[PDB]
Amino acid sequence: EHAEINIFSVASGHLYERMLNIMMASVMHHTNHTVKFWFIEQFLSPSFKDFIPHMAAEYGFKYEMVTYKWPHWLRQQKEKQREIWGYKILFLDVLFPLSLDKVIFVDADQIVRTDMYDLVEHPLDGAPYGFAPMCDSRVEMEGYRFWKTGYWANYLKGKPYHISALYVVDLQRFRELAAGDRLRQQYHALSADPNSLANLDQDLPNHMQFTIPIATLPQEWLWCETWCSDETLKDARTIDLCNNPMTKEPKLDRARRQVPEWTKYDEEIAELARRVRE
Ligand SMILES: O=c1ccn([C@@H]2O[C@H](COP(=O)(O)OP(=O)(O)O[C@H]3O[C@H](CO)[C@@H](O)[C@H](O)[C@H]3F)[C@@H](O)[C@H]2O)c(=O)[nH]1
Ligand SMILES: *[C@@H]1O[C@H](CO)[C@@H](O)[C@H](O)[C@H]1NC(C)=O
Ligand SMILES: [Ca+2]
Repeated sequence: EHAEINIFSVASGHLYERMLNIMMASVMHHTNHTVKFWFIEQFLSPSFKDFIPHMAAEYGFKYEMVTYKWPHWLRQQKEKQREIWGYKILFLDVLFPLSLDKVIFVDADQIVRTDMYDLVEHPLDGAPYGFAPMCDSRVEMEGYRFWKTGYWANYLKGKPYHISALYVVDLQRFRELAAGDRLRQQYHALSADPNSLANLDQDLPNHMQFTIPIATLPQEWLWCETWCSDETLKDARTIDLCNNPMTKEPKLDRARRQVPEWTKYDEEIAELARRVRE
């Protein structure tokens, strides 16, 4: 038909591609529903693209590569990080076929511990997309919660500041509302100021949430140690390995320390790689 769960992600770098395979394995280990992964093709390495049919056949999922060219009229991003962020949030209406009703962005560095079909079924109450809020539970990190003071605290008027690591998009609704055209136009005007949209993929939906509604997802949908308490980890449906501005601990060290099953997925994918080589 089109798959019960449709997930898209973006990865640039061998480290993020290594975590992307782990994310996919974690999704498949926690669901019996049909899954299809969608990749932002141009950022991937030839090795990753060659290995994906092996992952698909081992884990039992479908996949599709999407190559969408940045429109010439639309203000470009010279920083590759920001261009990749642009691909997460600016083209939700054109990356996928009109037959696809819903897609979920899951970060390449995520670890899933839930049946992702529960996010497909989560009620959005008319919102074109749903994001989890940033945690307030780790009190020692309050000084780094930039959204709780200054510009964002005044702008939000008590509304949540949502993390862009995970989000469900009701593509039927998002198209119904022309949210794509509206997000591109707002981004084009806002980005004329190079100081605006510092966290492009995160700031844009948070900025537009008064006119393009966000269904604030349950806090358990996204857990990051930087913002979220140790006590809420047991409830976490998905983990994001977000940067800790206080410790600056490396990415792989965060993965191994925080997530016990991380090495299990990593070793399982490396075992599959050696099996394919024979
Ligand atoms: O595929 C990739 C991704 C990153 N990097 C680079 O890794 C660095 C760290 O960024 P990363 O995306 O991992 O941060 P993270 O804290 O998970 O992001 C959150 O915050 C981000 C917004 O600030 C949000 O997009 C994200 O979902 C949140 F988890 C940074 O220099 C990126 O350019 C890369 O080389 N390749
Ligand atoms: C898939 O179905 C089997 C049926 O025996 C069940 O035991 C298993 O726990 C299910 N897995 C998931 C992730 O739902
Ligand atoms: Ca991340």
